[PDB]
Amino acid sequence: SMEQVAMELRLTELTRLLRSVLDQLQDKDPARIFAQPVSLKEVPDYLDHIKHPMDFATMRKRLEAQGYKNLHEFEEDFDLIIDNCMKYNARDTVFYRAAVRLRDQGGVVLRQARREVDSIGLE
Repeated sequence: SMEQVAMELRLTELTRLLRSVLDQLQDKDPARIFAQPVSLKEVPDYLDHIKHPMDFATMRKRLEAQGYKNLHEFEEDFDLIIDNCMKYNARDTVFYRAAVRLRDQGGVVLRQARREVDSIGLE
């Protein structure tokens, strides 16, 4: 149907905007601490601690499959990256501090992304 196609175009448009958002957020992680999933070979007990691991590579895979239906779903995954890290790692670590800086700088980006999604009507 034509309606289905129009909905699919909206999803494609949203995916384009979220790809831009994801690139901007990942730029705020210059150490690439959050670039890849935590390795279960190197941290064998990780899943005992963290029930829903997340990272930028995994978000990017879901994004390119157009798997984010709205900005909220995207933000949920981004918050997992930060929140998982701030639980597993202590305050005095380079990991925790990187997450704090990513959250603070990323908030700025996500603030304007929400305006753009609402404004252009992408969800």
